[PDB]
Amino acid sequence: MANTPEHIGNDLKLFKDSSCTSLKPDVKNTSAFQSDAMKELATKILAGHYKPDYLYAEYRALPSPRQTGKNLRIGDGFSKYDNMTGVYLEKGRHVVLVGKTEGQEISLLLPNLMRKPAEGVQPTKDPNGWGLHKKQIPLKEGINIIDVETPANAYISYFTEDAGKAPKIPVHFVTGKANGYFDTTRGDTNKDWVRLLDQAVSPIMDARGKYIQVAYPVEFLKKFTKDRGTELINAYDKLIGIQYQLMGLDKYGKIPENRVLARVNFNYYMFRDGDGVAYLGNDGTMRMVTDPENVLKGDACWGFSHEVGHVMQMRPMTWGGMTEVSNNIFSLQAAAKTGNESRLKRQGSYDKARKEIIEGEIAYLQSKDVFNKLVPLWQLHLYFTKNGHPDFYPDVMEYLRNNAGNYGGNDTVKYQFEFVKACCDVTKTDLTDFFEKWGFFKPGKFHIGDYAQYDFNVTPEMVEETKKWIAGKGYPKPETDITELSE
Ligand SMILES: [Cl-]
Ligand SMILES: [Zn+2]
Repeated sequence: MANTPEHIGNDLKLFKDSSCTSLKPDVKNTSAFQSDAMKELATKILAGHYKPDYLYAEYRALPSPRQTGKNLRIGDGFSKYDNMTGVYLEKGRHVVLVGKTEGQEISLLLPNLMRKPAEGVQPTKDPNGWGLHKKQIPLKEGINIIDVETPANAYISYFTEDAGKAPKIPVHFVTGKANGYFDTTRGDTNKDWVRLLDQAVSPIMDARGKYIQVAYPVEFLKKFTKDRGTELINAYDKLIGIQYQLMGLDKYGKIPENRVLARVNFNYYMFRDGDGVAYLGNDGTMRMVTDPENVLKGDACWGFSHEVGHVMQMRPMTWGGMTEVSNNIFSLQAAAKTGNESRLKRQGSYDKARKEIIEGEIAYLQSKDVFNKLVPLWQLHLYFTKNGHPDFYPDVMEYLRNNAGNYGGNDTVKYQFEFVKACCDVTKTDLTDFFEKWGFFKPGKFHIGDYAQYDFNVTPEMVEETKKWIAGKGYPKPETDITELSE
């Protein structure tokens, strides 16, 4: 009764369709079955209480994270594990039945979320590194025999260009175990959450909200979240939603379908890579990020907002020198929306930046402090928020999505002037003086040290053409000196 493609293939003929969730009406017993896997399934069905949940599901294609990023001019650090199954695969040989693919590329992901450094290895210096290791198995239409060496939650990788059009692909983990998952968009409640954790067969529970996906250990979810899984997911959704709102993605119907992943790791306190945000699986860190109130406080809120803001910061607001500047517009907004302190206020940044840049008569580009560069960007928001344009950044980011050019490396300085034009046009305000005082219009050749090093050439013509363009609009000047705004 071995689970060979020939034994399994013969058995497939006994079920009503390729889902194998029901038997042909003349199949009364299991005497004709050739495979252990399909016989065991048919025995469940014949006994009248088969639960296909999770084990069998149909998977919808998502836009690739890189397409999503390109469309919005932002990063592609969205979840590769978005199509969670709620299926856990024990060590052994598994049978996975895939429906019609129409040649679509589709694979199975088995990440090692519980990977730890070897005994006596310093976690930060792990020779295996800090990345999320996984087995990736290409799937074909039909019978897939998959050898699992270490037990794993399963995730489907199914991404295309034109996701609304691609087929739904059925996948049946015949030999799997239903770990389940928590999904607030499905209507799951705290009752569901407690039951999920109590009956979990994996050390990892998968959960998602509107925008967040989390992959955290059951032990920490029970210890700290306990009861409040809905609140936890809502809190991460609030943090991400704050960025989408500031981006104007809600206003203009452009919230991406892709989730952002926050995961456990066993190497380091907190970091972000291409897979998303990672948090150390110890009591200290897990208390901060698996408790729904703690995740919205101070350092936890800032750290998450700061990192996600690297995915969400758009290229036209993130020219050279701006990598650690434009993402913190999100951090400041998230602090304002969660009742936390202003870090610009706490650092005395308005004063530090006015002294460094305005009094120092340097170019904005030459500023040596990423909080000082953040100051005018935040003053604009605080000003326009009070003076009749509450959708300031939402409209500016939409305008730049639609109108900004396409620049890389040393050419990215052109975005500085495009950003200035966008702010004027959106608000119908002549902001020449504000930007002049903050040194946006200083000509020269500037060498700027970000992660990359930039050589910007701001010519007198570039400055004059921007100023001419603004003057030509005939907008009113603000009544007050916006550079004087402080908290
Ligand atoms: Cl920071
Ligand atoms: Zn950063």
